[PDB]
Amino acid sequence: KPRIDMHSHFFPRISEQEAAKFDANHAPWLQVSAKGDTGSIMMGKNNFRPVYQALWDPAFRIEEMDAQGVDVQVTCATPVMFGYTWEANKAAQWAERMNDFALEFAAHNPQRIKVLAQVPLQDLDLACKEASRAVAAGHLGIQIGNHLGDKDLDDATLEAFLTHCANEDIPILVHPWDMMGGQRMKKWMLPWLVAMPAETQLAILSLILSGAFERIPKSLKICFGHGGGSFAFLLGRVDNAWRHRDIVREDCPRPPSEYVDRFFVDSAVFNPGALELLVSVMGEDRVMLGSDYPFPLGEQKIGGLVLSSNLGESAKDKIISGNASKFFNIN
Amino acid sequence: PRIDMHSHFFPRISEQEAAKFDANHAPWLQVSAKGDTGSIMMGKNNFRPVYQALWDPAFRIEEMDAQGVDVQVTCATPVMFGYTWEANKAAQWAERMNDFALEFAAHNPQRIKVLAQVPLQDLDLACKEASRAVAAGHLGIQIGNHLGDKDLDDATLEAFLTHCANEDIPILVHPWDMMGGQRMKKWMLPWLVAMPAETQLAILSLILSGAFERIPKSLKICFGHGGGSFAFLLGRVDNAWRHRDIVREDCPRPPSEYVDRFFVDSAVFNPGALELLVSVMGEDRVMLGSDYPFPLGEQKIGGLVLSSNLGESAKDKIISGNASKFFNIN
Ligand SMILES: [Mg+2]
Ligand SMILES: [Zn+2]
Ligand SMILES: [Zn+2]
Repeated sequence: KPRIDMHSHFFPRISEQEAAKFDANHAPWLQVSAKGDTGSIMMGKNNFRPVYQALWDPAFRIEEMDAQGVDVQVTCATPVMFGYTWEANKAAQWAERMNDFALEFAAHNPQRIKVLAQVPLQDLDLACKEASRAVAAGHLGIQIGNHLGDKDLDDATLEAFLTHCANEDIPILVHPWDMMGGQRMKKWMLPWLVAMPAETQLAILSLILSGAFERIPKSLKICFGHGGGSFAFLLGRVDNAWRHRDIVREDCPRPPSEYVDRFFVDSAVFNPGALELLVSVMGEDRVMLGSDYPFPLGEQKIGGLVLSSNLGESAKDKIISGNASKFFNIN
Repeated sequence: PRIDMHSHFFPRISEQEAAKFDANHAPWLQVSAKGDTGSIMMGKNNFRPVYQALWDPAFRIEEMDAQGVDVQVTCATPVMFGYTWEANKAAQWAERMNDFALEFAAHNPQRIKVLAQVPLQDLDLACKEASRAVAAGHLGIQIGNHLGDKDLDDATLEAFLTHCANEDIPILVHPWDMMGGQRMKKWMLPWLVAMPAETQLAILSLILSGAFERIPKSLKICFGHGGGSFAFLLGRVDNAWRHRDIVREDCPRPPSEYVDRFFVDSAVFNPGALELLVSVMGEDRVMLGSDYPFPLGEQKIGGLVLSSNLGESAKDKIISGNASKFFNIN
């Protein structure tokens, strides 16, 4: 009965010089302060994001896990590490390096720290090879971004990657990233508050409405980050549109709500009513506790929203433990 | 009583009538030899397959009688906005459309109420048309949060909302659909994803910019389709405000405290969604709207609210009471 957090991130000890070998403007690296408790993710000479010790230091992290009552945490790259816009070979070299960094991090305590891998998703052949390599080496699955520029999950290359993972029993977590919106959505974290949930909804609907679930093997274990975005709340609208418009129906033979048995979401939705609605839509077997640890807005009491919800005790148990045990094959 | 405050009409134009505005930018109705179908036209190409309830108020009252709908507030189909055109030519278009709206309502003004469109690309002309249309019988204004290509949040929009608040002019907001850029090409994805996100963005932009601090409390503003995803995603917005400096810069209160400054319609297509919407907004701030007579408008008007587990007073407020106060309907 381990308490499992399946949505969290790490960042490796990459120096500026190391990152420069790949891309001096675009490869992220880690700057750590003198006292060593805080740092920043850097991109070239630019500060990308201020971070703290739990992000890079697994010993420090275990202490916080202890204080949170988290037994096992599944962790994966900070999305800035993805490098989906890079030349494909360079991106594959980068992924292998990051994925090796991830295993080194988990090596501190592999019973309590699990890792998922990144892949050079812009090149289907290399992405499949890295997925298989990383898993064989000890990763429990892969984390990918939810789109590749104007390519959403219905794109043939992304469907093909998902099918490879299905065929090799490799679980996937889909994380929103590279948020839509252009220029008008800059201030007050609007990309995070508006664009991110729409990104995740768009990913899920792209799979459903394109008929991708009719082609991708049922074996696929796939989870959408941050509660599935706005998906669960806007599902009624989707069903209504499918019922009454032929162009919504053309590639999708069953009502869209029926395909919730083909994917999972994490529980990171911040509000009790929102979580209750999410569970009623997805089912108790399909929502996994995930916190977004250690980022500033990743719920400071891990599992606290779930435990303080109205959900049944067995639902709470599945969400906190059972579902992720099965999803990631954590014994 | 039963008031449906979200519905659309289209006037009976002609090609030549609209052609003197624009040949391939100005919309018009084409009803062929078999006058029970019709379609909205732009140039000579079909913009949208249309129904005989969109034009023809006699046809509307019968359908309104067939559903338990006593009073319906109706307004421009988004196609007729004309925000892309020259500000003076769009001002002339708005008037004709707003006149068409009144002659539509004139069929039974006690049962058909209308809201007006404005040349929002020009602040002065929009404020002037809002006042003119309201004095002529319109009960308020429907705006899009766009200019057929707009940067979303500006002093322009705020200034227009202030003019309307001061003159007791209620506002209904319809969202832009272009957030997805070159994505969302299929399966009505802009309607299913970009639009609810846009509505959320419109609301949050007012909140996070400190608009509701400068806008008189007298403003009656309503957002379409439940406020999009706003109510569901508010928990994350509150959490972000609570823990991040930049989110608090121009907004002194938690964003969820500003729910009493706007209304939403009830068009969320799902029991659980409605229950959450009413929990967030309050029973006084949700109004029944159907999006009639569009194919994606709700089937049994009021059905979702009428079959809910909400209280009797709450149900009465949503179906009739709130709209009566918002629009000043007897
Ligand atoms: Mg494409
Ligand atoms: Zn995350
Ligand atoms: Zn509408």
